[PDB]
Amino acid sequence: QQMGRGSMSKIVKIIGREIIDSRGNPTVEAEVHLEGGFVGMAAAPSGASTGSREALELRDGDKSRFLGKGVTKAVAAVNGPIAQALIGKDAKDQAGIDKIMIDLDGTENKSKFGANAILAVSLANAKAAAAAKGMPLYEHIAELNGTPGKYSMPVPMMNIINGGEHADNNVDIQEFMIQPVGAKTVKEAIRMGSEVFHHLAKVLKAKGMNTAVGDEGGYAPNLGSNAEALAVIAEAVKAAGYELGKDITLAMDCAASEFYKDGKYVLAGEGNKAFTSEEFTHFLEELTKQYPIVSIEDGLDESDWDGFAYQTKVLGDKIQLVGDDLFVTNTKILKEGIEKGIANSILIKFNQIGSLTETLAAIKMAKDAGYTAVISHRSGETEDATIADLAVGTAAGQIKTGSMSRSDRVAKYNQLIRIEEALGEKAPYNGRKEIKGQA
Amino acid sequence: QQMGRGSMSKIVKIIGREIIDSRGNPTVEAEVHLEGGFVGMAAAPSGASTGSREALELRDGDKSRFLGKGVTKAVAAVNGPIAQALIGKDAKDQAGIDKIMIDLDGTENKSKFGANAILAVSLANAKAAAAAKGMPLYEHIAELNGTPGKYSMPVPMMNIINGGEHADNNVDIQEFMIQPVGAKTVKEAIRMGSEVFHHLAKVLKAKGMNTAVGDEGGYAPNLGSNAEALAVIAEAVKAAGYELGKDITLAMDCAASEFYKDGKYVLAGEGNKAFTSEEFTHFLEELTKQYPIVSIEDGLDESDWDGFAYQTKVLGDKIQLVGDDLFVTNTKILKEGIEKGIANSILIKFNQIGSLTETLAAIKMAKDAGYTAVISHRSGETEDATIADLAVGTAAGQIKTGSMSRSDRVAKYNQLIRIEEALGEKAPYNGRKEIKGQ
Ligand SMILES: O=C(O)[C@@H](CO)OP(=O)(O)O
Ligand SMILES: O=C(O)[C@@H](CO)OP(=O)(O)O
Ligand SMILES: [Mg+2]
Ligand SMILES: [Mg+2]
Ligand SMILES: [Mg+2]
Ligand SMILES: [Mg+2]
Repeated sequence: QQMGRGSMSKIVKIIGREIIDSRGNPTVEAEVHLEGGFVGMAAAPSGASTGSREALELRDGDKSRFLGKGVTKAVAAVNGPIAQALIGKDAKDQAGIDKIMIDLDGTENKSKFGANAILAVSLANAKAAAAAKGMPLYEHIAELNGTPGKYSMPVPMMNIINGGEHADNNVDIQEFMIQPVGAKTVKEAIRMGSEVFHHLAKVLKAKGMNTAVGDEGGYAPNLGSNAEALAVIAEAVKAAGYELGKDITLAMDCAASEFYKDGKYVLAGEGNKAFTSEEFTHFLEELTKQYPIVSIEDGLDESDWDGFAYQTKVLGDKIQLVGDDLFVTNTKILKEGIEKGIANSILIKFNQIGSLTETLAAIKMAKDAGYTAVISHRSGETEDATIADLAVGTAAGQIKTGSMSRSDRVAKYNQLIRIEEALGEKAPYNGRKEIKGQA
Repeated sequence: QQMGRGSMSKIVKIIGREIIDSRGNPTVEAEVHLEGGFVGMAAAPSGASTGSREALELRDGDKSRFLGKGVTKAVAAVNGPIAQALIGKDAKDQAGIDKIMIDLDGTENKSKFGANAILAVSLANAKAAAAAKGMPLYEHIAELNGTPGKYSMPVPMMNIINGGEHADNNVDIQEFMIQPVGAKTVKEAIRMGSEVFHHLAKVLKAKGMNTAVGDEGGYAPNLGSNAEALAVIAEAVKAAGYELGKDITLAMDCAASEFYKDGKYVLAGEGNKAFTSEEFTHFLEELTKQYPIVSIEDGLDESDWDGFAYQTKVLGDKIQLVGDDLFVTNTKILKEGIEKGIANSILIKFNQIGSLTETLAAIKMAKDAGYTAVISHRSGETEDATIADLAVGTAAGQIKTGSMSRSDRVAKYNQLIRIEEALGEKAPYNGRKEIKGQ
């Protein structure tokens, strides 16, 4: 008899604008407004170590604004042709929204509007539609995902020593992470992570090492070797009163595409020590015997599918092996990997692909093949906490969102604390059992 | 005939929780829920270089959690006594809401509930009320401030080299800042700050210096003296195509309390070189003749009222002199300062005093005396961007909210972008003329 405003879910206005990311570079934000008054807003993150097969981040290249990194062309796409094509379409039909954008762009890699344009609208639409449906974003995402009412709290992997392209130090390995597997709630995980991070500062200070931070909030000391990162972490974990293995495990992201040069893996920080893919796999293996490293991401170059097959055959039964730049959140590429016995896990970045629909497709493909899905930030973030809702609503099981410093990382942890407080035992924290090779 | 939902602004629920700040330490967030379905939420920031007369940041001291930095006691005050005293009160009456809190706590420095509890609720209530009134927080703030419809976009001072308690380096001066006074909009100011900030990384990398960042998102290199920070900034400004003076001016915050020891100022990064008040003031003057430094905060110790009287007599006609730990956003203390010819500017930190009402009273007191008010962050921040709306709604004219890196800082710039986009020329960007002495 009366039609509620929630039913009035057609898009009436889309506003694109240029905001600033956690490195000080421009990025795209969009707002999507519905007839019933609902609004969602979101922003595109931005990577530094970008895989060569990522959907295109469109920047302006005008050296007179922001050293060429303006995003006015992307924002113009949001405000002009994207908006014109979505006005009057039902925001609750996520897959329908995304399809109109992807089709209008018409390109493989989203190079006409930019993946930055399309993603911001895609995520803002989802938020809008959640609110039109009368629910929080994680609940709407589980509905979009085909898994209604099913949630979990992700096991975070927390990058507390930063290197490679994220920092100005002599460390080649991009990320050294802790995982609070012994925690019973993500709130407890967050606190354990904070404690270890603070004890790590004390460890580093006593050795005369720098405690300023890199792009993801972890320390960026100069170390005598990439392995030494592991020793200092171990030290800190023990100083915080925790058992390495039992309470806390380790993970790494090598981002090895960043140090592959003329067909070899070259550790610049270790006097340009060069390795073939087999030898580099053996280097990684020796680390996994000395420390409880249970996950390794991008252990080899994006293009070295032979090397990945090998690595997966030698390490994959025991260790989670995460493809990041290997897969670029891309069903086309993940499928071929799954067929070739390559990796057993994927890092999910909605901006590697450019829409929430395509991102949920990549999570489905991984889950169906027994691969784990790790929901990830980019090194260039904003105060946006969307990935926390994505992790819970897809019950992905794991999240990669930074050190326990910088609100560009800590805003996602706080969103996790909020979600867990509303859901309680409806969103279990499953611990080490979420990680490939431990269940 | 029909009463709208916006009229149902009575408080129905208040929720407190422990969340995490930009250094990884706990802080208090509160949500305030109104009958008509309106919700506000906010969090308390937290300083590292905290004034000895700041209202109390209540922490737990339970060494088994967060190294003793838990805020469970504060959160309990929000969830029990505070909530129970405000449920049923009209959120639109900010002054009454803050009164009930202040009075129930009943101590001078909010040491029963903590200023962290009271502030979180205070701000969350304002958010709720704005929503109930159908308006952005900056517009509700202007009505609460007794200055309806009157706005400006603040001129930011951007701390791009970090020292003292904000960074693990050999720099004594806590902050070295740029201000993009030549900009016509706060959006252009933010662009100019980004550009200079990125040219600064290049200048420091050319010199072999570290480009990791301190707590406020500025670089934290080791330097050969404190004044070297100004030289590298000036290099950066020129490399960015800008003119120091005309486009960009400089500002400092010495946080000199942090290097005051047995009655002298001691520059530990320059071989423990000791200064009396007078000779530290002369050190500062010398920097003001070499570089276009137009504002200096906390040039002396919070307790050295005699020295500030001097510094103001000597430097105050031509430079802005901002009291921070000197005044602790506290009208009782600013009043005595204004009476004794001390400083000509105040740094406004809502958590130094613990309520939005007392913060607006400090802003009023300053403007009535012709002092400027600089709206400030703390070094421990959250994604909260309230200080952007506070700066605009009180047309304070200046803001101190970080380097152009770390979302704990950039969230405030983004919110200033959004505000200016909505207000256009109803919030002018007044540039250089906002600064005391210009
Ligand atoms: O390589 C990565 O996994 C990410 C996230 O840490 O960094 P970037 O956004 O720089 O690709
Ligand atoms: O001293 C200051 O002005 C502030 C803001 O930079 O730092 P803290 O919050 O550590 O007091
Ligand atoms: Mg990368
Ligand atoms: Mg990688
Ligand atoms: Mg201070
Ligand atoms: Mg100070």
